[PDB]
Amino acid sequence: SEVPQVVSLDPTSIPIEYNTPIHDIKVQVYDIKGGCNVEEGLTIFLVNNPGKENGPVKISSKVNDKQVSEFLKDENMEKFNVKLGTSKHFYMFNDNKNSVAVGYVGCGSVADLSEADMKRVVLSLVTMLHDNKLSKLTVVFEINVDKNLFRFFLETLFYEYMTDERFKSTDKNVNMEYIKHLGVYINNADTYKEEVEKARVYYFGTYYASQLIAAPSNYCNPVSLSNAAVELAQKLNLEYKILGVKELEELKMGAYLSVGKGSMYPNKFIHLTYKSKGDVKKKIALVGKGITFDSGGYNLKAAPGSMIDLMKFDMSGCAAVLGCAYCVGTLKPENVEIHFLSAVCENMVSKNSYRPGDIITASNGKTIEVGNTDAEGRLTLADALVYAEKLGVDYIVDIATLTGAMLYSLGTSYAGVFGNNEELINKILQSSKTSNEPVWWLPIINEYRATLNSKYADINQISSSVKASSIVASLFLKEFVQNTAWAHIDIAGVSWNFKARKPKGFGVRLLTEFVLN
Amino acid sequence: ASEVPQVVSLDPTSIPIEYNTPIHDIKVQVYDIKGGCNVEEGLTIFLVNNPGKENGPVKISSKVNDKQVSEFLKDENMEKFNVKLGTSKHFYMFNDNKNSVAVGYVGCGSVADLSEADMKRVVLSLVTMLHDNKLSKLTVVFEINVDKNLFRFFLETLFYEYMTDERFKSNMEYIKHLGVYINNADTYKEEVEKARVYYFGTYYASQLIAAPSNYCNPVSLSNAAVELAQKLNLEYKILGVKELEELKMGAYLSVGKGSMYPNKFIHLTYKSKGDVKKKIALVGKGITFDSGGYNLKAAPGSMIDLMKFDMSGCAAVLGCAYCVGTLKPENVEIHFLSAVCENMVSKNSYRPGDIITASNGKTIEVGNTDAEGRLTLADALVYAEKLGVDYIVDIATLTGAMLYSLGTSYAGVFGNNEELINKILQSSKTSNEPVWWLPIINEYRATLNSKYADINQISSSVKASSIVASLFLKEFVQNTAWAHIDIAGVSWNFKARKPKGFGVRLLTEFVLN
Amino acid sequence: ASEVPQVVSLDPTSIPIEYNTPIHDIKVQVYDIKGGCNVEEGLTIFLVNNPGKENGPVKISSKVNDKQVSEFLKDENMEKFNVKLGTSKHFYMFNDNKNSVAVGYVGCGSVADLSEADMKRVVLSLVTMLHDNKLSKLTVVFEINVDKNLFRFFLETLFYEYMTDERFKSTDKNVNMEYIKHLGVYINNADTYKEEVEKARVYYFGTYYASQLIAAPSNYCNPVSLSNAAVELAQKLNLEYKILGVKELEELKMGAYLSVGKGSMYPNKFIHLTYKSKGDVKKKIALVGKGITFDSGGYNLKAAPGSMIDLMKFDMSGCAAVLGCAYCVGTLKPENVEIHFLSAVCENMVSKNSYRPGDIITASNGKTIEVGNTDAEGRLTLADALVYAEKLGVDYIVDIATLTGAMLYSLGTSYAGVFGNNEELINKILQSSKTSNEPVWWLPIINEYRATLNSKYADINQISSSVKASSIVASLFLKEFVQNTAWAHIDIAGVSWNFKARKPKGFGVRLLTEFVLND
Ligand SMILES: CC(C)(C)C(=O)N[C@@H](C(=O)NO)c1ccc(-c2ccsc2)cc1
Ligand SMILES: CC(C)(C)C(=O)N[C@@H](C(=O)NO)c1ccc(-c2ccsc2)cc1
Ligand SMILES: CC(C)(C)C(=O)N[C@@H](C(=O)NO)c1ccc(-c2ccsc2)cc1
Ligand SMILES: [Zn+2]
Ligand SMILES: [Zn+2]
Ligand SMILES: [Zn+2]
Ligand SMILES: [Zn+2]
Ligand SMILES: [Zn+2]
Ligand SMILES: [Zn+2]
Repeated sequence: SEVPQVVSLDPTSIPIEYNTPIHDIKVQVYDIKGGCNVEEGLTIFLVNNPGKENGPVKISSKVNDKQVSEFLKDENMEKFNVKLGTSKHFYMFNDNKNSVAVGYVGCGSVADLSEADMKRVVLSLVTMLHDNKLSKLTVVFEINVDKNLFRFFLETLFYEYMTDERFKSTDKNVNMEYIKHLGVYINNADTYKEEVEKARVYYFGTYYASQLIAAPSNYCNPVSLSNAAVELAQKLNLEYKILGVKELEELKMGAYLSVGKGSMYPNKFIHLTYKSKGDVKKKIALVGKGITFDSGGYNLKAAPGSMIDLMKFDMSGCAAVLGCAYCVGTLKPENVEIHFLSAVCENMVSKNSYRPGDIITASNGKTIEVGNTDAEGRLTLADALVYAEKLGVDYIVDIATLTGAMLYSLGTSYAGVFGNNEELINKILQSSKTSNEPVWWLPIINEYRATLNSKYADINQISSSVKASSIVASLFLKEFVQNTAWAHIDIAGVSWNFKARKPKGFGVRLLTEFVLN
Repeated sequence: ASEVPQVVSLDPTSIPIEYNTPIHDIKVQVYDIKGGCNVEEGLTIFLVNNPGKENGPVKISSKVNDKQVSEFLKDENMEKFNVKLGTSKHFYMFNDNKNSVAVGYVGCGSVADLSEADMKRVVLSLVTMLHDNKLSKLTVVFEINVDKNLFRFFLETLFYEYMTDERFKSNMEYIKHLGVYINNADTYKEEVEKARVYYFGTYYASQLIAAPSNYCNPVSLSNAAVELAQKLNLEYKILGVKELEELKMGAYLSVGKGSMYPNKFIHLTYKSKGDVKKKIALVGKGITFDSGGYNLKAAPGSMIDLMKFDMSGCAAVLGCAYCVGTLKPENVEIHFLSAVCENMVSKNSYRPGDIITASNGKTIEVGNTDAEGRLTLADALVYAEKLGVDYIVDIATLTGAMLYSLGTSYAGVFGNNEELINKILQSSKTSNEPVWWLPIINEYRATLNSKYADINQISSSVKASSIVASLFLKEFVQNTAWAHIDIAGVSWNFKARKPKGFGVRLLTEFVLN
Repeated sequence: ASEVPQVVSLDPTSIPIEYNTPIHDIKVQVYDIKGGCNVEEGLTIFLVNNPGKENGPVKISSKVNDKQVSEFLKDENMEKFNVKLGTSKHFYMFNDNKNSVAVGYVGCGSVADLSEADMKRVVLSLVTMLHDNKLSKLTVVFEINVDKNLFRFFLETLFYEYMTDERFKSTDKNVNMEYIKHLGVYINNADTYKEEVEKARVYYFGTYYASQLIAAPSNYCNPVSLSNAAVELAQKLNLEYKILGVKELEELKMGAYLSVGKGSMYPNKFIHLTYKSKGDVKKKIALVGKGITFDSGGYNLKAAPGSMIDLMKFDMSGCAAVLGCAYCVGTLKPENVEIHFLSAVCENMVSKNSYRPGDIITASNGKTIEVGNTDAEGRLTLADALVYAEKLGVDYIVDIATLTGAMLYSLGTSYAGVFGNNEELINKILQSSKTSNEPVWWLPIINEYRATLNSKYADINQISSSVKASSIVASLFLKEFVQNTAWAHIDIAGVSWNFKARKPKGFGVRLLTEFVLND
């Protein structure tokens, strides 16, 4: 629990915001058939025009105000169009002779919006929220969205609206004011009301993950991260267990322990557990890669394009699992038992570091020839997977920033899923659809297995020949699951939002939807 | 035929092609294994596995009609050997009639069902024995389980790997007979002559790919296509620069500008005798050498000495033309297309930054002259859609990034129509040429928005270049089902230093079934 | 024996060493061909060639004491097979006693004088016949002309290549691992070749022992665990031994060697083994091996493409060769000679405690050295070892080291390079290269390059500025630490590791031993 320091100025904990401004927003949902009351703050209409590309804007909703209705006549709205992402502000007086702000956001010509489309809309909406001190936002849905897309709108709204200022000091935004009320007008609102607080849960789980990832490696280290996981578990009444080095040694986790050797921080294996009250139908282990900083070790990330300064993100997998733990522990699903696992450590350069060429022994007794110390993720998951299987679960799903090759195969939008079981894979893909976090199925090609044959050890860590890293890595991991349905989600490409310079918190909602449904 | 230009009189003016191979002279018999085996001639090899027992002992179950070989095959002798996938042994001995025979086995592992990767290992081990064999007959006994497709794969692979390409050259002899013992022999007999056709289609494509760029150029390759068309009685047409200019194929012609060889657009057509119920266009990338242009392949690992293989897509299509023109399917009309050129460095070459206009009217800003494949394909695809076909399938050594996604075994397929993709995937299964469905991610499309042209050729940032390329090609197919097979990673067999002729059997199964 | 420091309790604390190998269980019998060949159980392989006629037909000229086998192996039956170098075939037949026997041949080409490289091709073919076949015996019939040395080389290579290192296998041990118990050899003038058999078995293990050390990863083979293994070897051979630690190294003022090791968690250990004859000593020799148990490069980290930092466990190959030579010498026990076996062992790591590029360090002979590259550490450790060596007062100093990557561009992977300050000694190394069949080539120490080692602040630069001819410059540097003693330097950076087979060669063991013995 005691975070070691080099100097007294070194942080001893991760700053974490639980009570966010988003949580102080009173969210009300009304049915659109009763007409919209425009009284205060900003009222935004979500409007589209099916068929006609860049077609005119029309407000079909009934507006419980004479003046505002007249303003929003088709004659006045004709000049503006519905191009996806477009937004305009309006200013007028209502029946009460009060000034009020109104606007709209263009949702395009398609009848149904995709994942990227809805995010575009939310991002336009957020630009209306920034640099404008408002106390209330009202959103009127004049497009068709199902419950999962509606929930996604809210989660995305909350996430993008929220600004992380934990590490700001002399440069806090002096104009940072959040709305206190959120009104939503939608058709058949009763069915959507339950999606509100689910979205706020999904929002924080994601933002919590984001907070851990964005936290630099001097704040977020194996000790502080495991201390944080404990605190979360305590707040959620989850059972928790943190495995220290001596316990890890008894479990003979040589692959995991070797990776952490060069670090000033002791390895910490995180093990949280949720169990439903009553009969457990499904037991699930979620495994997240928890490298708090990845320098590459003696295979130092020195080559152009290696992006060593991003490598605080190499615990994004762990963060996803902890975010999921928040969501699951909050929403309390029935008939499941969930283990949240992460072999957390740091990959550093030291006199004590493991070397290229070292042969190390995993907890399942397999000897491993280390070909590249910067392929340290699969080493820690190997021992984590053996641990997961010993729990006697039905499903093991690991999530990890494992291979840079994902940027060349799927890019920055879709994560890859590999596995040994088609049913689990389809459950993952299904959860991908309902969580609106895109995943694509990639193959474990067995012809490459021979390239992991070692002359001296039981198996090679990395291949040579084969340059298909994501597949070879999946081949390696498969060797540490003997007979359990297993899947592997490589989020190396999608975890960090390069354009926005922040984490996505990718995987929290995906893993939660998998566990819940 | 066109006169291929020369720099010096020693420059070759055609691609040497072998049509009649020793493989075609092999007489193939298929016997049912239930009746026991005859072993009086040549080389006999047993395909053996041991389920459950990894690297377990060899055990031969078949009864053989020779006492001398029966003693050799007894369990106490054979258990000295093991069934590790690819492991083989063979011994020479006299049989009952005092004739010299050779007897052995190839291990097939401990898994009862072989993948095509496993089967290729087995065949390779077999071929190695054949390359040191002078006997006239090989007999293969399947003490394993294979379905009709995998058995046809076994024969195709055997024929292909057995054959050695000696065209450019200035201990063994080819067998005259092949015997097969296998359960339910009658139902496999129809796969033999299909395997012999698939073999040559694959091997012919292989000859074109392996043909160096001084032998195989746009003129000589198009000449060969014509000669293939003439032998198969296919309709054919070669479009030269003048008619390509009139068709306004600015993208295609821009790539060729810097070459001493004029661009040649290959168009072969197979039309069935009966009514036509499906029209297909098959499009193959045909770069006879890819230097990279002014974006020269100079970086470490760019493997410029390999780039004679950049017309592998074209070879696959032409090899498919052979199989289709030979097997003569019904109710179908197939167009075999290839915009052939050479990508070179010259005073006349297209430049990075040049804005060029495709035949469909779109202007393209060239960001990288080494992304030349998609430019040629763009005009090819515009040509194909004007034919009014139900399906357009293109196949191309398009993006090196395939090595980082699927690697050297699996090709990637992208497309705009789920039905066509599933048909490709189904064809991958029955042809045993592995292919994986990859996505065309629409969120990346914005990276192709040019400041000045209608569209960018490449992205500046995206990194997912195989998908970005697919998005580029997609822009030139307006309302036809279209799929794109990227064979950049799978075309060349790096370990064996030769082509695979990948795609011939895949495409043929697609049009046949 | 020192205690090996651990970071975690799962860190290994010794090198696993296999002394009693299955090769040592093989009984070898040598017969004269004049008596005829008996063919029974196991595998009987004829080594045949056909002079002049490339890929000519196989002919078996040896007498075979079996009518059935003789009939099978008659000219008319063999002419369908050819003698292409490396070709092999298996035969099956019943002999005069109605027992089934296995026979065959390995083609030895169309040249009567087989080179050491072509002989390795023959042995590898023969080994492929041994693998995946549970045999109790192998018989070899030499129908080619080989001298005593090449015959011994055949046996050494057979033993070495047949052997399979499974020390680090856990779940992936080969279940079908079974070795012959008997080896028969038929050859003309057999009584003259018999003396080579045990010599070959000794040379095999000396070579195989070195290979085990080299192949051992750096978490197993570190300076403490390696010096410990040297102690154990000396104890089994009754060699004198002394392991010098940091304290005594400091007293001896070995600043160059010590600075290399500063960055490691493992303390420096200087190995000193000694063999002395019971007879009057007539010549004294020191053998010096480079002993970097892992070479990360230091602050000049190996991060450049093609630097193969994952191979860097090999960087104690020189030390391994010397220790392998110690085994052979302590076993064969040469007379009238005193041999010192030396290695300044350490690990070149990156650390707050590491030595830095630009550092100026003082060697044990008082020479100050300016460090231009932390990855040029071998010659620093050797500098102090060479000074130490000459203080012993010996006749010859020979060092062996994986020193410079440039060797791959000069001699490649087959020939080692030898440099020196004495012609007579160099000729003897070249002579031992011939009689051991470990290829070495004489390379010059070009004095004109010496000026590029002129330091502005120190007495001498570690590395050159101009040059690029690293192997020669490094030799120039080393020469500065040998005042008045015959000295030779064997660079084995190119030949140490077998890249195709992914294993060490144990190169240098036989070479050094032949050098010790043949004088
Ligand atoms: C360096 C290589 C090819 C071995 C690799 O795949 N590295 C992983 C890694 O360091 N795993 O521990 C890697 C490299 C880069 C990234 C990455 C992802 C988004 S930007 C950089 C992610 C993983
Ligand atoms: C260099 C880049 C990213 C533009 C690319 O994908 N180039 C293609 C190409 O030259 N298309 O015309 C490319 C690069 C390398 C290969 C390749 C495949 C196996 S080895 C090299 C294949 C295609
Ligand atoms: C790079 C240079 C010139 C300093 C050099 O010779 N380096 C040595 C070395 O690191 N000595 O400590 C070196 C580099 C590479 C090799 C090598 C040999 C086979 S693969 C790499 C061997 C020695
Ligand atoms: Zn890494
Ligand atoms: Zn990592
Ligand atoms: Zn190109
Ligand atoms: Zn190309
Ligand atoms: Zn070095
Ligand atoms: Zn070194």
